[PDB]
Amino acid sequence: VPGPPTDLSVTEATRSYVVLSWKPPGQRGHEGIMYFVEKCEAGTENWQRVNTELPVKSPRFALFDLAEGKSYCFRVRCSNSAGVGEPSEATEVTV
Amino acid sequence: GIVPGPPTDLSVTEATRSYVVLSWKPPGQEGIMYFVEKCEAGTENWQRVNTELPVKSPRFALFDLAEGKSYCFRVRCSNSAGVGEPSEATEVTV
Repeated sequence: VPGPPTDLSVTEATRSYVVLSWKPPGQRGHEGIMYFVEKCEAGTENWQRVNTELPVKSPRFALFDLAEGKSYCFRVRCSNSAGVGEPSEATEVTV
Repeated sequence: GIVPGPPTDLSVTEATRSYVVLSWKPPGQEGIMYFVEKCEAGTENWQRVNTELPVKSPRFALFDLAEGKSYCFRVRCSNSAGVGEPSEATEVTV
């Protein structure tokens, strides 16, 4: 049996969690689908992709510790081997 | 090939709350995993913090602890042999 852990420390911080969710399209393409999430600040008009470690294979996504007091818009597009499709309608959230 | 259509019905929910981060040092003791235990500041009712994945690293975090409540935490190490004795507890107020 192992020994006990030591120097256990617990700290507390206020953070933000944003959860996105959507339905897949009716026109799914010739094969399986993959999702790419894009982000844009309320001020700018600059849509930037949220790059990921893993392919977003489920129609849901989450973001941790977005800047507090800032407002964002999000939109999702689908990707095949054929190409990247047109974006969804955007939805706004304030952190 | 045929490019897919656009997703629909995008919806977003957001929560700002207190985020609790734990960290500890491994004991002087093959593959090991950790079991986290929780109890309110009245340190009587120790409950195991169940996880979706085994805790293989000396760190853990929780994002939805009850605000305004005080908790105590303690960690145990686990081998293929068994589960060892717990660490000293540490308190946090969220």
